[PDB]
Amino acid sequence: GPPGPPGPPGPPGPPGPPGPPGP
Amino acid sequence: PPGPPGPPGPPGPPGPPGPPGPPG
Amino acid sequence: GPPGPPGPPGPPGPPGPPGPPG
Repeated sequence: GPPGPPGPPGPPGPPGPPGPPGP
Repeated sequence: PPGPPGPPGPPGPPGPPGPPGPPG
Repeated sequence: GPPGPPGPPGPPGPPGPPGPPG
C-alpha cells in the first residue's frame, strides 16, 4: 500500500507582540 | 490501499505587532 | 500503506494588542 495523504494544516500561530507606545 | 492521512502540520508563526497605543 | 506526511504550517496568528499610551 502507498502512503496516505498529507495531514491538514496545523493550527494558527499565536498573537503577535504588543505594538509600540503611542505619541 | 493507502495508509491513513499524516498528522496536522506545525503551528503557524506569531502574528504581526499590534498598532501603536494612544497618544499620552 | 504507511501514514502520510505532516500537513503544512498553520496560518500566522492575529496581530498583537495595541502598545501602551505614549
